[PDB]
Amino acid sequence: SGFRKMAFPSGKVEGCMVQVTCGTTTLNGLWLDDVVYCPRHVICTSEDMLNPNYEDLLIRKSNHNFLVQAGNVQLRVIGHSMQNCVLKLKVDTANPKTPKYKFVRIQPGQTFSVLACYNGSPSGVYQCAMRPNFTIKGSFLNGSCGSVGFNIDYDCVSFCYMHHMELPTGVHAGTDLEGNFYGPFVDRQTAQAAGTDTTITVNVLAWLYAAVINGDRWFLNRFTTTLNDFNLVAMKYNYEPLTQDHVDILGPLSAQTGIAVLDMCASLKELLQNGMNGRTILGSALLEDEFTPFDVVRQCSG
Amino acid sequence: SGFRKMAFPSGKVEGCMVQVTCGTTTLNGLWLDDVVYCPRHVICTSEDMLNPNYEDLLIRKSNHNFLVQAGNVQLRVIGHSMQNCVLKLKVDTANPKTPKYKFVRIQPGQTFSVLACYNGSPSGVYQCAMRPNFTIKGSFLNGSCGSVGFNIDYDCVSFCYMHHMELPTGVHAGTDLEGNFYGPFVDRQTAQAAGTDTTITVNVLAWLYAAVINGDRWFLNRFTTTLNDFNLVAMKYNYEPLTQDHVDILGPLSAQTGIAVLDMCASLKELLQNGMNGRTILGSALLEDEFTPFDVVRQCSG
Ligand SMILES: CNC(=O)[C@H]1C[C@H](n2c(-c3cncc4ccccc34)nc3cccc(C(=O)N[C@@H](C)c4ccc5ccccc5c4)c32)C1
Ligand SMILES: CNC(=O)[C@H]1C[C@H](n2c(-c3cncc4ccccc34)nc3cccc(C(=O)N[C@@H](C)c4ccc5ccccc5c4)c32)C1
Repeated sequence: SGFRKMAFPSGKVEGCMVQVTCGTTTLNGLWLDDVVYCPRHVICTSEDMLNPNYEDLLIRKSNHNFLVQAGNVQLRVIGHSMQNCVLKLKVDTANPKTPKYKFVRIQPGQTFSVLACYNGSPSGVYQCAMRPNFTIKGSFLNGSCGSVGFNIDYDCVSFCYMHHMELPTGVHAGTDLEGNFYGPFVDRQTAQAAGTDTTITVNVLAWLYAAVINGDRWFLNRFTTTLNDFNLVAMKYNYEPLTQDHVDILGPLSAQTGIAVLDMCASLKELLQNGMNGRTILGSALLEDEFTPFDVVRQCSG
Repeated sequence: SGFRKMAFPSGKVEGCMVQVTCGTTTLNGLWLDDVVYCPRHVICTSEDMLNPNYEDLLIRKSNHNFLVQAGNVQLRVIGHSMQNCVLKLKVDTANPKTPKYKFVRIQPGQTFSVLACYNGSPSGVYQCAMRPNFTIKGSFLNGSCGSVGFNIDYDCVSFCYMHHMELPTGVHAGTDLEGNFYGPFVDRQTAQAAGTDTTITVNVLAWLYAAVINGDRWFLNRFTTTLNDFNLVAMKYNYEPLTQDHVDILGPLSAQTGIAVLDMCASLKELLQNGMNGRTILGSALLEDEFTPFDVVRQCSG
């Protein structure tokens, strides 16, 4: 029993992290086969970021302008290209530790593990969620650019995030592994800011199911709500609308606990309208929204 | 910026996890050099656990009674011995992925990363703390016995915990890697239970320093307290006594933020006496006590 913020084992990703140096700036890169992936703003000076034309800036660079270091051995760059906002450095050596992997662009509300890295060396691992406003509330300092987020399914590492920048509110913005930013953010020094955020409703419900699985029932009630009447309350408390697909996704958890999905919704409605009254759920005094239904199944069932 | 429950990268430990099978029971083992470490109750039937004499039970076993499987390859047991409550199976092959490692017995209040494992395959990683009552609030299901806890310093893996059992309250008890249980617990089916627990005061203070480092100051005040007057309040709220050594340990964090340790104590005193009044600290509505001063330095400074 028990319930924790569980990250995936990071070993398969640790063997892929390298250090990329262009000029006076150094960040992290992802080494898969004979290609190293890193944010394209590694080629930019501080003055370049005011209004960068990356096509113009990259054509002035050559292969020897990039130093790739994997642990102790230096990797030679034999080719470079630009795909959206990620730079791809072809190297003469294929990574022998390359795992089975995919590149996946995730939806808001989905979770992933983050391997925080500095100078190509892994520093720590933690679980994150893609917020509805397409930021992540990570833990990143200077030099963490190029750290990646990922999920693991059986044997395959699904990379879904690469860290690019920190917004003024202290939250973080990045791209998928093919260089497309999540949200409206761009790799340029401008006045962009994180938009208003909402609570991931389907995740709160899954986490309430996790509490029931672990033997906590104090928040349940005898009531049921309609999907429409629940979403009227969700809108009032800045919660994401609950769809029929979300209800269908919560099916297995509802079947294991014997609590209908719309019954759990009436419980969440009561929790939003009255608060938690000094009690806690799974050790938290707040409704937690960074566990997907799949996260709960993975941990409460192994 | 940001602050998360950060576990250590688990790659060095993943390469050491194996599966140990004795009879009809299977659990996890730790493979370092030519020795596999696992809980000694792997040799026990359910009826053996009522009043086991492990010396008597192990002398009836032979090397071929143990099946050790590292991924796909089966490892041959060439010797077995018992050290306190851990069984040591000598194998004919030394683990090529053996990292630099120590065995360390930690103090209550210290934190470590847990690599939850099932059938020798890593399932997830999360951060834990040794509670003052010598239990851990982990996330473990059936088959997780043999999973280990660890810290990493530079290149060395300091193993400090091996999972043995789950107590009736759903918390977990285990040993160091030399077989000595934390707390008064024993590997026998008896009516043992977790004792009353307390809050790790020095950790709450470090976590308040982390909040200041990340730009939050709403809980600070102009007041100071004496160490004796603070401990009078700590005792009232089931907090661990704060020692001069704890004050000295919080030195670097106090120097970086410019907030004296006893000044932070007056802030914590006010927080305990009035609550948090609907506000949050680092995204939590409760005072968090599973970050050591070293944990905060590691994450807020990289
Ligand atoms: C809005 N700025 C940004 O978030 C900048 C500062 C960021 N940084 C980080 C970094 C990553 N997580 C969190 C951070 C917190 C504090 C300081 C730095 C970081 N680790 C880095 C490693 C190497 C270089 C940079 C850097 O500074 N690069 C320069 C060329 C730069 C300048 C302005 C930029 C504006 C927008 C996007 C990218 C921009 C990029 C790095 C990119
Ligand atoms: C108080 N019981 C226990 O916590 C028992 C049940 C535990 N278990 C776990 C396990 C580990 N985390 C959490 C669990 C939650 C639910 C069920 C099992 C676990 N994964 C296991 C993998 C293999 C075997 C066992 C097991 O069941 N072994 C048998 C011989 C046993 C029986 C009674 C015991 C009493 C005390 C100590 C050890 C005892 C051990 C395993 C050891």
